[PDB]
Amino acid sequence: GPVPAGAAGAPGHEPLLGDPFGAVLRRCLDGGGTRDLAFEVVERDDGFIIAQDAGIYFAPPGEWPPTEQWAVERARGRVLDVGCGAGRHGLALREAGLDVLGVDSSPGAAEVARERGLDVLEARFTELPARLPDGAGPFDTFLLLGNGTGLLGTPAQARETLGALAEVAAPGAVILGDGLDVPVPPDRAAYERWNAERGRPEGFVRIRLRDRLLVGEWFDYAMISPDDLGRVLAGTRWDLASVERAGVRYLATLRLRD
Amino acid sequence: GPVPAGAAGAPGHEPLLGDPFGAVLRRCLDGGGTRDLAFEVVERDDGFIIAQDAGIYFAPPGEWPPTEQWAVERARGRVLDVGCGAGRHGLALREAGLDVLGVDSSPGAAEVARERGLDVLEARFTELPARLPDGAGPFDTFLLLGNGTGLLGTPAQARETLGALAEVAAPGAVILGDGLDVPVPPDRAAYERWNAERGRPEGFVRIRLRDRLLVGEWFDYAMISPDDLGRVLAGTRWDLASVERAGVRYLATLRLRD
Ligand SMILES: Nc1ncnc2c1ncn2[C@@H]1O[C@H](CSCC[C@H](N)C(=O)O)[C@@H](O)[C@H]1O
Ligand SMILES: Nc1ncnc2c1ncn2[C@@H]1O[C@H](CSCC[C@H](N)C(=O)O)[C@@H](O)[C@H]1O
Repeated sequence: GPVPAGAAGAPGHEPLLGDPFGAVLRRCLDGGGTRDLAFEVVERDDGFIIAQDAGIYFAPPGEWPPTEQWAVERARGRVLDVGCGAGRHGLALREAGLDVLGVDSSPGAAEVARERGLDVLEARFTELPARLPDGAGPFDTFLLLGNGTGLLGTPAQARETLGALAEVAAPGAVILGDGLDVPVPPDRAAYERWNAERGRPEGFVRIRLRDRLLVGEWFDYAMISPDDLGRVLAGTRWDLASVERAGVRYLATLRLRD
Repeated sequence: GPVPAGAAGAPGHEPLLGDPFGAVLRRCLDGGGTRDLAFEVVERDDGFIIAQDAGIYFAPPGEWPPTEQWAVERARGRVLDVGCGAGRHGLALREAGLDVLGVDSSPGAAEVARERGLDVLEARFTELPARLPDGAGPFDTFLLLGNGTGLLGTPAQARETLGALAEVAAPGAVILGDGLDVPVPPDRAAYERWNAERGRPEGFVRIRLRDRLLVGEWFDYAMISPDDLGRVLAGTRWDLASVERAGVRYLATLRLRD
């Protein structure tokens, strides 16, 4: 049989909860915001490890997938960049002269985006109505980009997030949310059996970031199909208005119900 | 106070001991052996996480630090590439027409180097005398490159490794071993206190690789100064013949004693 590895860490010498994504983005920006400077490390709750280059968070508009390019060029009115990261999307809108605000729960991400020139509210999405300063919003356009629909989480979390966005939305507001329409890879079969034992929806993973001795919170993450997204929206304040594909990716337009 | 994060994994859904480095190198080679394809993730025994791009293991000679370039161009006779990885150094020697053998304990690394065209013995360094096939060696030149001296480990491990290399060495053989002469960064103070409590030498870390659900063995790793290396060699079959610096890096030439 296969031998489990056993965890790192001991009392006084172990990873601590904090803001590893902010640290990665800060290191990336400090080197010029290009590739081969800093790396995001994601750990799943079974310990599955995968990394990627953090330069993606600083990529200019011409390098974005078409679904993100479409969303940014259509943005109008008061824009909220939901989960802005290093601000690549909202920064493009600010350069174009629009009224843009980012929101992100990572203090370090917020600091990086602000340094690049984007106003950022530090808040969890579900804290938006409580944290939004008077005079900001209501918003005409919400950006949920960078597999943004995957950040919606489980149906319960998605409904609370969408409810929070509607609370700060202007009449007729839209969410421009992109996603991936891909089947679950076959090697995920064992992880999916674990999901079923725990009552968790098919296709979700529970993941966290790690960097140096810092660890982020567990959060739920998925690739949500356009049909899955339609089901999530039933009963919410939001109508699925259209779905636009670019190969594997899609851009969904959600409209606020009157 | 700061809150410890708590480990990932549960019975039946947790990381397993295996060959994560081989998996990373295989993914890198399968994409063309360039950057932005696959990433090495290193975890220290306190849980400290750092990643880097695995493309470095496929870099051509013109991209190597000068200390590695010097070593490879001086290699003569029967060469052993000690800890060959994806084989970048031995491959250059094989292309130049030399008799070269790699040795690596990662089966996947060995497979990658072999596919690129380098003969590789799968063995731990300390297993070289037992595993070396008759007719291979004795070796005139040993390459210990890519902060190779850092792989020597603690003094006890270093002495056993050097003893194993001498066992398969030709008369007058040399080890060409590179290293880093840098002070310990100040943020390592807490980790160094942990070393002292455990009787472990100043400047060492205990680290392992992680990739997907695989975890490598714990191994000891250090940046060994030229003076540290001289102390390690006292009593061994090896004399420190010369030290050549290129900025922060050095190339040490060790000569087999008669
Ligand atoms: N529940 C939540 N509330 C607020 N921010 C969140 C969040 N979940 C994730 N985030 C933030 O959303 C970002 C996701 S990374 C994507 C960033 C950006 N949309 C881009 O495409 O470049 C991270 O910066 C993370 O801190
Ligand atoms: N004790 C040991 N015995 C055999 N191989 C070892 C070893 N410790 C580390 N290695 C191998 O040595 C390699 C270190 S990475 C460096 C590879 C190569 N020298 C280069 O510079 O590109 C890894 O492939 C690892 O599997």
